[PDB]
Amino acid sequence: ICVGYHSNNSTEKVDTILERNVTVTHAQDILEKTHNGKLCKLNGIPPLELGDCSIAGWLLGNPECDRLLTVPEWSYIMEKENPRNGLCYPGSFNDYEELKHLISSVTHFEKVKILPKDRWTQHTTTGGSQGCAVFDNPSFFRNMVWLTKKGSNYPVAKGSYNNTSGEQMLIIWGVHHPNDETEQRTLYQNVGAYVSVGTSTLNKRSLPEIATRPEVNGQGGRMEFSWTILDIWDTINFESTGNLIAPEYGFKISKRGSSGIMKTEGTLENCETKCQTPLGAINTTLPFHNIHPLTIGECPKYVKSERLVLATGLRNVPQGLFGAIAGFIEGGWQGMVDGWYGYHHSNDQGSGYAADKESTQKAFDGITNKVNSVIEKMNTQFEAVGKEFSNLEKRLENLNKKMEDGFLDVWTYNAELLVLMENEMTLDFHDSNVKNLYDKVRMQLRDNVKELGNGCFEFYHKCDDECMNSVKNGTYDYSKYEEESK
Amino acid sequence: ICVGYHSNNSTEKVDTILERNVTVTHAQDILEKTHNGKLCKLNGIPPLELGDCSIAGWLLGNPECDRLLTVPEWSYIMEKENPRNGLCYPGSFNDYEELKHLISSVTHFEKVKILPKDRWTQHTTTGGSQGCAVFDNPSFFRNMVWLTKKGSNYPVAKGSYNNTSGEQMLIIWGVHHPNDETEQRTLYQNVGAYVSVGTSTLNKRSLPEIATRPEVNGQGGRMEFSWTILDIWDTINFESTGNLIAPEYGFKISKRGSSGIMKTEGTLENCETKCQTPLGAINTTLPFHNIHPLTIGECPKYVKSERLVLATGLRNVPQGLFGAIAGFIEGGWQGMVDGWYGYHHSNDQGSGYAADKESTQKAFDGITNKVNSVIEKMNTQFEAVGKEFSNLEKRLENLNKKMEDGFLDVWTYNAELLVLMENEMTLDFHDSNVKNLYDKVRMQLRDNVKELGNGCFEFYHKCDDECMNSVKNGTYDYSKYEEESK
Amino acid sequence: ICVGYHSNNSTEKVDTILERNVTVTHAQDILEKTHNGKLCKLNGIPPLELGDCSIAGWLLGNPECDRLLTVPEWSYIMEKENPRNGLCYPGSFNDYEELKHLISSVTHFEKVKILPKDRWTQHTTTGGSQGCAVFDNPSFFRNMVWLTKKGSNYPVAKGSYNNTSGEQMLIIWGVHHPNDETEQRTLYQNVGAYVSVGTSTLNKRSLPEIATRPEVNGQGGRMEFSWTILDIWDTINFESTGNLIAPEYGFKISKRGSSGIMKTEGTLENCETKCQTPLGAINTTLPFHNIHPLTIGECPKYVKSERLVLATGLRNVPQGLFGAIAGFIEGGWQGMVDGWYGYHHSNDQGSGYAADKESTQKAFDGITNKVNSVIEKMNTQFEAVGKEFSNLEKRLENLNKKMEDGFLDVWTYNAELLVLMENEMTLDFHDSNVKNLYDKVRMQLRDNVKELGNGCFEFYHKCDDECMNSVKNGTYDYSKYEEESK
Ligand SMILES: CC(=O)N[C@H]1[C@H]([C@H](O)[C@H](O)CO)O[C@@](OC[C@H]2O[C@@H](O)[C@H](O)[C@@H](O)[C@H]2O)(C(=O)O)C[C@@H]1O
Ligand SMILES: CC(=O)N[C@H]1[C@H]([C@H](O)[C@H](O)CO)O[C@@](O)(C(=O)O)C[C@@H]1O
Repeated sequence: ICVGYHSNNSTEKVDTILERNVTVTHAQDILEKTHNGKLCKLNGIPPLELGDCSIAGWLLGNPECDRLLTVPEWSYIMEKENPRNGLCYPGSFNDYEELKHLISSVTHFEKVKILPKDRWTQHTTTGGSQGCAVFDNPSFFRNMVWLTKKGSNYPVAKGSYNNTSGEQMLIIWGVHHPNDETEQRTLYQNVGAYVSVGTSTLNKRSLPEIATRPEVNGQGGRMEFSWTILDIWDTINFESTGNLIAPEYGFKISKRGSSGIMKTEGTLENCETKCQTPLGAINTTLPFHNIHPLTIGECPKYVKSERLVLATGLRNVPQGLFGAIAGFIEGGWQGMVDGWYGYHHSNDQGSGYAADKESTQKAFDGITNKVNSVIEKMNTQFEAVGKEFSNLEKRLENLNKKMEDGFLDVWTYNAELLVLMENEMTLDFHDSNVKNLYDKVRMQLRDNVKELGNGCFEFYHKCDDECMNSVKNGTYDYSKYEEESK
Repeated sequence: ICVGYHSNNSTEKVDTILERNVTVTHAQDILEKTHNGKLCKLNGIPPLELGDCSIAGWLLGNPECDRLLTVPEWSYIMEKENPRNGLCYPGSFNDYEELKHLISSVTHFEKVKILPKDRWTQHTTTGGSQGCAVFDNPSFFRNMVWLTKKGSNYPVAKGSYNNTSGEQMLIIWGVHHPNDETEQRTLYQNVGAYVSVGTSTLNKRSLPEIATRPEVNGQGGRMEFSWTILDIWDTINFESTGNLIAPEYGFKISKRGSSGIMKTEGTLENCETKCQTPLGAINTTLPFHNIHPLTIGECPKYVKSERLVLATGLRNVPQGLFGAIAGFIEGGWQGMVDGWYGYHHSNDQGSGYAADKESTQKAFDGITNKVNSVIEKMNTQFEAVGKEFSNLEKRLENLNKKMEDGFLDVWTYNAELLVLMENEMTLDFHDSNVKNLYDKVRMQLRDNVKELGNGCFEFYHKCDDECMNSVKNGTYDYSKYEEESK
Repeated sequence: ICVGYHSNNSTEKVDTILERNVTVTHAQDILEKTHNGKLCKLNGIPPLELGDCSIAGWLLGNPECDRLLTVPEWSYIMEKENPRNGLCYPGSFNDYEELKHLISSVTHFEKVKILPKDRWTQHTTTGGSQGCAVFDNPSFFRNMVWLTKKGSNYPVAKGSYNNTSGEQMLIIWGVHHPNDETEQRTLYQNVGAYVSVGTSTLNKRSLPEIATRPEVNGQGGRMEFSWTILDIWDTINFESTGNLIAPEYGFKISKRGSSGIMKTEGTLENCETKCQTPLGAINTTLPFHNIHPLTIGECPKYVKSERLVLATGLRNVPQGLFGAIAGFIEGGWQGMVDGWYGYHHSNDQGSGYAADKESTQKAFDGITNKVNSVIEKMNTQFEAVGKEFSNLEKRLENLNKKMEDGFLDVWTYNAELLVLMENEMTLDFHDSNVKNLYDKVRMQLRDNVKELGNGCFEFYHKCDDECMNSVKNGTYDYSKYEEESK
């Protein structure tokens, strides 16, 4: 009777702590390495495609952004790195990032007219500019209304809206900053004009800040936009003696989470995924991927490693810690192919290989739970990785980068070793299953047979195909074949 | 002589990497799961109970916050999620969070009169409002002084204080923003009024920003409060031609650490703990708890897991890697109950179970250090977990959340596996202690006895209760009982 | 034949999760602890040497920072803790820390006369102060002009530079806050001065913020500085009806990456490191360290642990899990000193110890990869650890601290255990290599010899120095010496 272990036509390599590229009977890849290649829906809900527009361009209504389709509900937003179509009329947007973050995800998001354009009878509401040229005549942000002096009188401008819409509302307004004192008068008549907005929480009065600036889109003026959320049943009151760029529309909101803005140059083509990547979608179950850090969804703890393969089987020797495998049992049996560990008897009747399915199961059973624990215990939530920072937020942006890298180095190390260890342990586990079988036999037979020391036992008597089957059976009978020596 | 291992009436389960809910002789819970249920002192030092007041309401002296007891020294602050009693007169508070954070912990904190109310002889110092109604007449923040024009003259208001108090001082001031031009004149006479504060480090001049706003507490006006720390021996100079809401009191400070603000709806009832939780106090020593993230004190690395139990004993088989346990030694001995591993002899004199205390000690010794290392090596400092962010600090707040979650996923995984591994290792350790004893015997006896293969040895001679005791004794005598074939 | 193991008069005590102190043969170090004391260079480049000058003292031209060596490159920047000479003339610097981080690494840095001082014809260009005394006449930051009135007039000041340098150019202007209205008319002859700076991306007005404040350097006034970065073929623009402090010089700035600022009081010493410290230059390849947390560059991780003793050789007790070492083979052989494991034969010819180099190699081979994996798999990038936060950025600064500590506790724990485990495993590995050799022999000899049970075998026949050599040879011959029983 001979003790030995499965061998086979496997070429797969695992790494251990003591040795690299070790060939094993069977392994398992826990690192997803491949992506869809296309941008797709995230839980059925599509993203908001902005093409070459920017969030500011979109919400203000830059005439170049007219051609947009806005599903009242989106899961993520796709914005180019540097959109062409932003503020067509030059200027700035206040707390822009905080707004970008706020409108990460919506459910839903619907535009409503709050201060109808033609209700400004005491003022001119037609001013446009080359900056926002259409076909190509002076035009302006579709959602905003440029109040100018009527004839030669800019009366107190007054507007107000009560949020009876049922959901919080995003409202944006502007303040124009002209090139010189005369442009100021030419447009709004009186200097020392002001724009004053007011809600239960907001209080702000703006005076036009004038300065000689270069030409951006042939404009020296500047429009400084600001925004607020109008709480439900709250009212917002505008009042201006000139220089205000009032809104015509408000935006009904309705959050329920916190997604993110994906920066890509692509264009969704309708697929799916619990996880989307700036490079393509991921379809997987493995505790790790290495595609891209800035994922959006429920994602396999992105690690910085080229591969992660767990040893499940034993070292594959052709022909350890416990001596059996690639040890005193010099080699493996290509012949045995119904299990990992087994016997091979030379009887009165041929034979013959037979795997000990019982101990091969306890191994397949265990090694399975090892693979699963390594996976199933990984924690996974919904998260958007990439955020936005202004040019004067370098430190904050860096703090955030160092934080991401920090967790990247940790999850990499951790995973990279959990593979090394655990392979060194999976292997020595098999080696211990074999040398454990070599003893389940030796300790049944005892002196009824001689121990060849190559894994084989030579019987000091006769063993029919019913005695052999009894040793594997786990039930021998030493108190019988005992009297039967030499 | 028979080799075997302890078994007993244990029902406790541990998990390993290869198998779940494995029954073991003895385990150990490292995860604290239960809390005090009440809010208590933290190192003897009590918190600051705010009830339904807010930090702004408290420090400004909202008349509704009059009924407060302020132990000059606190360890943490208890603030409702949304206090009723904040700024009774509507408005805003600048850098409010940065102030909340600053006054996390004090040692001590004492109020001093810095600009006595009645020293404003050239101005009216009695203006109140329905917003801050008392009994219920127009009133105002107890700690602030509302300067209004006297008769019909608002002379230059001038006040100043030199910090001779010995410790840094928190000082708050306001600027009122009226509804219209006339309210402005009605109150402070001259328009274009200003408020200018000055120290060695502070420099600020404010002009009232006016706008038509809705009514909050029946008020259209707004008071915008700001604050500074007055360094020791430095002086602060107020100067106003109207609109100023000067302080009457300053606040002596004195930090020495950085605690936090606990957001609860409870009310301390005098107990203790090195660790308090929004849900109750924790009394423990275990490396982990799962009660609540936002703890205050020195806290067991809060993990997101339902249980963490370490295997200390061996697999409990009634009636492995090394073959002994639940292997060739088919089962355990309910009979043996003075150790983990032992013998059982059938002699000329009854018998009888006897644990090998020596090897049972080396096991109890080792397994103890495993449990301790897992615990004692956990790093633990003082930390407050929850901080505050403004409505325009969404990103910052999210960055901070993703950071906490990040470490939560790590400490969870780490602990969750350290249990799996280390149980798979604690068990195979026992199995190796047994099969190691089976050899400490077999290798003494050799051919002087036969090896039954069930764990038992059958003597090829006589072994009195002094020979048996000699095998356990570790000192046999093969060169004696040798003469007696068989 | 005896199959004991190596040893030596060593008192190196390693650590395991079961045993506190474990005197062992060979151990390794992984926690580099030593550094120059030289502030060196990073990848070849020098720091910016600053002296008792602050980064603003410098750029502004505080005339105490003449005594300086400014260099067209830097990998970081050495700055004193509390520099001596910064703003001679008291003030504020807007977005200061957001600028420091910007210029913390550059390539290059060039100052260029951009706005010659004379060509201000209409104004005075020779304002100065004893706030800023040189020898010691009145003076002023030697890069700034305090435009004041000429005659009784302050004509509108207008400055313009269309950046033609080809490099982006950081430009810094300032704004004076006179002690009171009349000093204001004294210096600038008209309140309602405003200072307007505008570019393609920046637009700012600002008005004197006069307050009655204390003296800093006997100075009541304050100067407030604010910067920007004028892009290629853009053009910044000035306009002030008073109060401007203008640049005379911008700076060419070419960046390629991040970096930090090192708060030390030393001097760079011409040399080399790849990872700096406020207390010296680390050079190593180990995965960890514990010099200083505030590192700049490619460094090993910083863990809060005293000693990282690994393990590189069996346990020690000259005269485990596998029974051999400090077990049935009672002790080790001072005598054997050409390997870890070996034989010792008493033959017809003396003898004699001989290490089994083959199995001693597989051990030296493996244990090497364990040490290397533990090291070589540590991830290491370039990083500056310490950043700067304003006094009103307490929360942000704390968020960043808790983040560093967070990763410190993790890398400490992780490393602290990886040592415990892995030592418990290195040791039991040796113990398994021995008891594995004891079987490579026993299983060759079988009954041809008796098994003394102390590690030794006694031959039931004759074994010349060619038979002994054959057992170690791995090739015995049981089918020969079989004839010579008892
Ligand atoms: C110091 C002082 O003047 N206190 C007043 C207060 C303030 O002037 C006002 O709150 C600033 O906005 O006004 C009080 O009455 C406000 C009152 O105004 C009338 O025009 C109107 O009829 C009322 O509906 C109401 O708005 C106040 O209590 O707030 C009086 C208070 O003494
Ligand atoms: C440009 C100018 O007029 N500088 C003068 C300043 C300023 O008037 C004040 O500092 C304004 O705060 O005051 C001095 O006493 C000073 O600095 O020694 C005299 C100096 O010549």
